[PDB]
Amino acid sequence: GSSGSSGSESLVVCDVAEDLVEKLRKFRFRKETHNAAIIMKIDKDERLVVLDEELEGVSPDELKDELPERQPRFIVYSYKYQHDDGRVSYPLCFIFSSPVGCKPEQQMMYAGSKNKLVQTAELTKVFEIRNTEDLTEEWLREKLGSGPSSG
Repeated sequence: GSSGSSGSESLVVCDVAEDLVEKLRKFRFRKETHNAAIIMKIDKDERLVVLDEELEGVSPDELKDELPERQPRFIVYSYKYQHDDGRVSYPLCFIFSSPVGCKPEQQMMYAGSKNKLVQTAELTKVFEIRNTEDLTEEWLREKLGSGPSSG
């Protein structure tokens, strides 16, 4: 199909609900050992990012399952990067689950809104997947291994 779409110049940003933020804050300063996953979504009337659900001791391969494969959703997972020496830390990263089968009118909302989130949860690593399926164990260590670069 040879279509030359132009598109509209307008972004839809929102704020993070205190009810959710609180959770994000703890995530980083979590006193647990197992893994975790915090999902977030935006409403049409609430026009504010609220807590969707909280997962515990989950995996990067099973988490994607609890995520939509048609619409973009927010999910904050914390992988476990073990170090040969013996020490192991859980680096908090933001996985922007955006299914290719999603519409642009929505991508703009979650897109502009996402950024803000990365600031609320104080996340340094931010990865995005074109399909919830991609979100897997291997793919996980992949992002932590080779992330963004400056130049």
